[PDB]
Amino acid sequence: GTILLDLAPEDKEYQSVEEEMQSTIREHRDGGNAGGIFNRYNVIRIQKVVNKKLRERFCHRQKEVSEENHNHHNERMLFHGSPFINAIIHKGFDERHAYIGGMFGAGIYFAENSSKSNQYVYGIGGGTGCPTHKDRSCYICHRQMLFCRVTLGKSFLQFSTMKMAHAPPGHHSVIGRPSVNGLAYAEYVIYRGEQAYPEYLITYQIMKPE
Ligand SMILES: Cc1ccc2n1CC(c1ccc(C(C)(C)O)cc1)=NC2=O
Ligand SMILES: [Zn+2]
Repeated sequence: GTILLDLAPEDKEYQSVEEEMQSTIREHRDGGNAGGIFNRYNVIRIQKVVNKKLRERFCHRQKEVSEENHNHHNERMLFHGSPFINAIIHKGFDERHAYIGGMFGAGIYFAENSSKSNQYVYGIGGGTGCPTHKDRSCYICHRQMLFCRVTLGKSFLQFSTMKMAHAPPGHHSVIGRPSVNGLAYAEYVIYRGEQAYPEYLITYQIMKPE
C-alpha cells in the first residue's frame, strides 16, 4: 500500500515544499473564521507519499490528457486540505467523494494558496475546528494538508459560480480565476480522482501572530 518517506529539514526538497506553503499564505475575506488567524506556519514534518498503484493510475491519465491536449498535460503543484486526508493518502483522490457544494459543482478542489486549503482541513468552512478543543484557530493541535501534483490539461476559465457534475466538454478541469468583484484567490477543480496525486503530506501548526 502507501508508504510515507520522511524528508529531512536540511534537504532541498523539504525546503522547497515549506517555502511554497509559507509564501502563499494570504489574508482571507472571512476574518479568519474558517482557518484561524495567522501569518506563518510551524512545520512539524514533510513526508513523501509512495504508492505504486496510485502513481500508475495518475501517470496513465496524465499521458491520456497530454495526448488530448497538444502534448501539454499542464500539471500544477497545488494544495488540498480535507478532514479525510488519511483516506486520500491510502486510497488516492476520488471524485466519488467530491465537494458537492463547491462553486463549480461536484469536483475535487485545490488551491495555489496554502492558507485557502487550511480553511478546509477541519471541514467545509473549517467545520467545528480541531477535534480536541473545537477551535478553528487552534494553535496547539497538529494539522495536516497535502501538496499535490494535479493534471489540469485544457482548463475552462470562470470568474463566478458555474455548477457542474463533470468537466466541460472538450476540457479536463475548471479554474476559478480571481477578479475585482469575484474570487480573491484561485481555485482549481478536477472531476476525476486520477487527475491528482497526493505527493507530499505536511504536518503543521498555524502560529499565533505577535
Ligand atoms: C474550494 C476549495 C479550495 C481549496 C480547497 N477547497 C475545498 C476543499 C474541500 C476538501 C474536502 C471536502 C469534503 C467534501 C468535506 O471532503 C470539501 C472541500 N479543499 C481544499 O483544499
Ligand atoms: Zn486543538
